[PDB]
Amino acid sequence: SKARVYTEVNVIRDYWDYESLIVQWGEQDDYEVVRKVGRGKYSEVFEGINVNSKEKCIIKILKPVKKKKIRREIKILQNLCGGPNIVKLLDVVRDQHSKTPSLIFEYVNSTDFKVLYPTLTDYDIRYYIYELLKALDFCHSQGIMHRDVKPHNVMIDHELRKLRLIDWGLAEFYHPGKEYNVRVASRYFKGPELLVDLQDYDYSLDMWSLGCMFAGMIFRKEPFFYGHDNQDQLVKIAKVLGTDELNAYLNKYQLELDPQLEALVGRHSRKPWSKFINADNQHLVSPEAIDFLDKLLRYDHQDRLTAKEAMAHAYFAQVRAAETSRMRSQL
Ligand SMILES: Cc1ccc(-c2csc3ncnc(SCCC(=O)O)c23)cc1
Ligand SMILES: [Cl-]
Repeated sequence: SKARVYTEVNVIRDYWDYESLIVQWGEQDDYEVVRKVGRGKYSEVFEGINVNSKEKCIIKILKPVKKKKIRREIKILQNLCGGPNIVKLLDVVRDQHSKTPSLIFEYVNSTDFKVLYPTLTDYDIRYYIYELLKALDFCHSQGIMHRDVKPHNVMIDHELRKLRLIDWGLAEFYHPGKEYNVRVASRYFKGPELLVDLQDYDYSLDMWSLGCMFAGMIFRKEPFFYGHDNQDQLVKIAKVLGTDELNAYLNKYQLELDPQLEALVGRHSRKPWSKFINADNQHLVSPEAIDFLDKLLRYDHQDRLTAKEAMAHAYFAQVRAAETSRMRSQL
């Protein structure tokens, strides 16, 4: 198993050697903590202030534990800095005596997806998914897998029509043929590759997670695939994509389910995507939307659209045409 795109990025390049990175710490006294805004598995997140500049920022304090993960996240953020719709890392700092490091980010005045997504229109979804594809195409082109794509990690300032892809703490450089930990991403957004222990996965894992978000958006069904645990997650996928396509995916990739998991999966016909249409989401669903979704949510990661191919899909024609018209008028 090898990717259809970008296999040669970390093989024709200190670029991906994050373990040997030496961090250029800034002055911790430059940023002050004002309010806790959330928690992560290894971190706490605060709103802060740049005392010199007086501008708002986000302060992520990472438990001094897990130093190689800290440097992986810093390395990846620095390599992506300036890329389209990637959260900006402003600084890296730490106490001096306590050692504990803090990642300083731009502040996005976001609306939490749980309240925002039910208010999204057809146009909004095409717009914001296109903005997110810009970030994934970019990071994939730099040879980086995000591996935690989900609405929680997509900050949308809806008033500014502004989107940022955040939390690169699980991101990793792609090396063709390398085997990767399959304990990444969040349950509802895990791709089949992870749920059946296919370890030589690639950027297309992010495109499965995107397809999960997109299906949740257009069908107003979050999460779309609602497993009660990691085994039930594959069951819930199988109840949609069908077991025929699964057992052919498994066949193609030399994989065999734990007899106990195989039993849980059972046998299921592929359901048509039209089954998820109802009166309350019909305005978000079009033939193009369904076709795009169908091209993302496929067992075979090799058969999914790449981020670049996705941006070329008909569903985004009006978004591309709007950018083209604006650029023409502004010139
Ligand atoms: C658990 C949590 C809490 C707060 C926020 C957040 C709200 S607005 C906002 N604007 C920019 N960044 C963040 S998080 C720092 C970036 C990262 O972890 O990659 C946030 C994001 C996640
Ligand atoms: Cl602090």
